[PDB]
Amino acid sequence: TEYILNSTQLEEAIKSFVHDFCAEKHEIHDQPVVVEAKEHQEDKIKQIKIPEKGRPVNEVVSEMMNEVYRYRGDANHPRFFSFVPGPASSVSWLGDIMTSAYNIHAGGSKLAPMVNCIEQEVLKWLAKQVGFTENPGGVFVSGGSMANITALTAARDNKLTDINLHLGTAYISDQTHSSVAKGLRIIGITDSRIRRIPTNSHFQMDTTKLEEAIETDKKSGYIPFVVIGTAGTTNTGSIDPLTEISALCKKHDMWFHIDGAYGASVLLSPKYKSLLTGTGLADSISWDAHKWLFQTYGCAMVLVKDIRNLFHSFHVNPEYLDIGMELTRPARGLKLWLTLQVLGSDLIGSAIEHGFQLAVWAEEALNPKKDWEIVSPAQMAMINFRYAPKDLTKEEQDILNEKISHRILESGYAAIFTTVLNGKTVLRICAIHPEATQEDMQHTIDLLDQYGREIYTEMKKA
Amino acid sequence: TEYILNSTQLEEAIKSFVHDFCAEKHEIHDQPVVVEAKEHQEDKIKQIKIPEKGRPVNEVVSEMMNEVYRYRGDANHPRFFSFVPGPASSVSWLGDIMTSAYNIHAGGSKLAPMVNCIEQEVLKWLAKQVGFTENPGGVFVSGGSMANITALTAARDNKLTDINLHLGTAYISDQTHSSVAKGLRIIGITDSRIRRIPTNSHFQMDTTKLEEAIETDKKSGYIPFVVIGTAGTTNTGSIDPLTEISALCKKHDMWFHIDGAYGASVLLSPKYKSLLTGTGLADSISWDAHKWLFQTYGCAMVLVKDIRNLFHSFHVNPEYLDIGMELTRPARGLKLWLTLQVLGSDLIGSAIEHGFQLAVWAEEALNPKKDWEIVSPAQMAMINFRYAPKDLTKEEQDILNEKISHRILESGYAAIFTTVLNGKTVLRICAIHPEATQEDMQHTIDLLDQYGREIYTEMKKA
Repeated sequence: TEYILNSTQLEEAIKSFVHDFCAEKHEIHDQPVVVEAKEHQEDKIKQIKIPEKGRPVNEVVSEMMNEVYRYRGDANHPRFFSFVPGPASSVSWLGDIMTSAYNIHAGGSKLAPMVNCIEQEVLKWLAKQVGFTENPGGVFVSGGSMANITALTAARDNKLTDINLHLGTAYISDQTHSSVAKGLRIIGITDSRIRRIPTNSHFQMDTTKLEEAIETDKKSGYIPFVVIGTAGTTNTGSIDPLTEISALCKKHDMWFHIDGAYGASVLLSPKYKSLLTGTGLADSISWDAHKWLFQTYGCAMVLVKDIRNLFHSFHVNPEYLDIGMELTRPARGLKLWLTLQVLGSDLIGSAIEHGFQLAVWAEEALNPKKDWEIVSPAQMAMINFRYAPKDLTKEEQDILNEKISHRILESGYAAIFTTVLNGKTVLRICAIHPEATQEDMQHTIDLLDQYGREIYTEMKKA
Repeated sequence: TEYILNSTQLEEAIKSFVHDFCAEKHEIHDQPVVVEAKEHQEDKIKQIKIPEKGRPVNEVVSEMMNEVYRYRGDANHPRFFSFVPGPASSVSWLGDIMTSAYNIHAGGSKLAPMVNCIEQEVLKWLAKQVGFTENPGGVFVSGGSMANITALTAARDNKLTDINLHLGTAYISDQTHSSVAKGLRIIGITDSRIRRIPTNSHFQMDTTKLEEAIETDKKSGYIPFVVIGTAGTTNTGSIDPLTEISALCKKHDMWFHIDGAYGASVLLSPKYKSLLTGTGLADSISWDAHKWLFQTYGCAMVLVKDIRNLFHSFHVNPEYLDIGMELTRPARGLKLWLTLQVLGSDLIGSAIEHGFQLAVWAEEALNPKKDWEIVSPAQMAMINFRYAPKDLTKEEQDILNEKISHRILESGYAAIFTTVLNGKTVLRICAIHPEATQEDMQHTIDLLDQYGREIYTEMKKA
C-alpha cells in the first residue's frame, strides 16, 4: 500500500514520458496527421481486463501509447484542418501538469482560495472583451455544452416559473450547435417547443422568420423566453444578426444568449473584433479556450451580464437567496491564466488573425481551379467547398467529395473531413494552426484537385 | 506566433517542474498539512493583470507556485483527515500528463476511438461491482454533482411529463449531500418539492417517515417520482437502508438513485463489500474516483441499470429516439484505467480497508480519553467526536471544539475540521491515506486531548 501514491518506478516513468514526448514533438512533420485504427483494435482493448494484481508501470504506459493514444488526429499538425481537437500550446500542457501535481480544485472549500482568485481574474477580463461593463459573472466549465446549459438554466429561472415552464418556447437557427436544443430539453423545454429558424445564404439566422415564429407562438399561448444566437457557427463560422436579435429580445421580454464557443476568441483580434459587435447586448455568452485560445480539452467559459442571475439559479442556501452546476471543480482556469501571462493577449490575437489568413489562402488557391465550387467563402478561419464536375449528377457528386476526403486522409498529408451543407456533401477546412503557411494551404488544395480529377476519370461510364 | 505552441523555454520549464516536483515529493512529511494565506494575498493576485505582452515562462511559473499553488491542503499528507481533496496517486498524475500531452478527447468525433473503448471498459467493469448485470450504461462526469444531475434528469424523463413536472416530488435525507437538491432545482424540481426525511441515531434515512411523506404528497396531488439514497454520507459515512427504499420505489413507481460519490468504492473491498448490499436494486448510481480511487480532480462516474433511460434523456437525434449532458468530454476515464492496470483492484481494495482500520484506531484511542464523546463511531473510514467537559455549557462546548480545530491546524501536524452534527459542533476525521499509521491516529488523538484540556483551563471563570 506504500507504493500506491508514489514509487520510484512511477517517478521514472513520468520523467521518461515527459522527456520522450518532448522529443517526439520535434518530429511532428514527419508523422501523418491522422492515424486510423484497424477493426480488430477494439477487441484488442476489450481483452485487457481490469486486473486484481498490478502490472509494471512502463509496460502499461507502452500499451497506452501504442494501442490507445496512437490512433488520433494530431491537432498540433499544421494541416489538421478540423477544430474540434484544437491546437494545444505546451504552456497549456504545463498548466495541466502543475494543476494535477498539486492536486487542487476550484470552488468547494476555502483551502485553496487563490485558485478561485486566479479564475475570477480571468473571467473578469473575458467579461471586458465581450462587452459586459456593468456587473457580470461567470464560471469555468468543461465545454460548450456545459456552458450552454448553465446559461439556459439562468435564462429559464429568469423568465419562467414551474407552472408555466411547459409554455416556454426557445429559438435557434438550423446552423445552431446541437448541444443547445439538447440543453433545452434538460432544463425542461421539449423539442416540440424549440423553434429552428431558417438561415440566409450567408448562414445567418433569418430575423424576419424569427419574429414571425415568436408572434405566432405568443398568439398560440406559448411564452417565448430565450433566443440563442451563434457567434461563429460550427459549419461556416457565420454570425447571427446580433443587434437585430437583441432588439427582438428586449421587445418580447426574452433572454439573449450567444453561443460563442468558437467565435468569441475573435474579440481578442483587433482586426476582426468588429465582427462580433453587440455581444455586450446579450445576457449570457459561452466561450471555449480549447478551441481558439490554444488550450487542451477541456477549458471553457460561460459569462453572464448580471451575476445575480447565476446566484438565483445555482445558490446553495437557502435556495431562495460562481456558481453552478458543479460545487467542487477542476482548476480549469489556471492553465488559461498561465497561457495568458506567458504569451500575452497580443500574440494570441495575432494567431487568430493568422487563422483568417489561412482560409483566405485556401480560397485564393481554389479560385483558378476548375469545377471547384465555394459553398461558403473564407469566414472566421473556415471555408466550405466541393469539386462539382457538370458531368456527374447530384448523387455521384456527393460520393466523389467523400472519396476525396478518404484519399487525403489515407495519404496522411492533411486532415480534411466532409460536412453536409445546403443539402450537398461538402469538404470543410478550418485552419487555425499558428504555424501553418501558404504553401501548406496551396499544396493541400493542389493535392485535393489531383484526387478530384483522379476519381473523376475513375467514373468510367457506362 | 511560432512560440505559442512550443518553445525551448517551455520544454525546459516543463522538464524542470516535473523534475523538481518529484524531488519535493520525498519531503512531504517535513511540510505542514495546511498552508494558510494572509489577508493581503488576494490583493496580491488581483494586482497582477492579464498582460498584452508575454512574460518569461519561469517567472510566471514561480509566481503560481509561490502565490497560488502554495496555499492548499496537502491531501497526500497522511494526517489530512478530510476527503474532499482526495489522496492523489502519481499514476493518476501520470495519466493526466499523458492525456493532456496527446491532446485527445472522449466522445465527440471518431478520431480517437480507443479512448472511448478504454472508458467503456472501465464503466462496464464498474457496473459489475455495483450489481448491474442486465443491460447497464454509464458516462464519465467531472464530479458527483454532474453524476447526480445526469441520473436525476434520467429519473425525471422516465417518470414525468412537461405538464405534470411541477407536481413532481423528490425525497432525500437531512444527511444527503447538498449537490442533490441543487441538481433537482436545475432539472425543474423546486425546493418546496424536495422532502428532507429525518434520520436515525445511526444517521440513516428513516424509511418509515419516508413512506408517510410519500402517501401524504400522493394524497395532496403531487407526483412522487424519485428517492435518492446515499451510500456513504459525507459526514458520517452512513448508508441509507437500500433494500427498504428500493421496496418502496417499486411499490410507488419511483426512480431509485444511489449517491455513492464516496462510498461506492467500498464495493472494491472484499471485507466491507457487504455493507453495500442492494446497490443493484437502484436504477442509477454515482461514483467519484477522485475520492477513494485515488484520482486527481475530477474523475467521476454515473451508472444506470437501463442504458435506454440515458438515451431517452440525452440523445441528439431526432430527440425522440454515452451520453449527456456533454458531447465532447475530457478523457477522464483514461487516468483511472492507467491506475487500474498499474495498481490492480486488489491493491486498491487493500487501501480502502486500511481506511477503515484508521478510523477504528481513532476510536480505540479515544475510549480511554476522558470527556471525549463519540457522536459517530468508526464507520467507512469516518468518525465524528467532540470534547465535552460537563463544566462548560452547550455554547462554550461548541466554541471549545472549534478552538481545538484551529489549534491543531496552526500546529501543522494534522488537518482536522469541524462539522455540525445533531445540532452540536463536532470534530470530524476521514482517514483514507494508504500510508497513515496507528501512531498517526494515536498521536493525533493525544494531541487533540492535550489541546482540549489546554483550552479547558483557559476558560478562567469568572
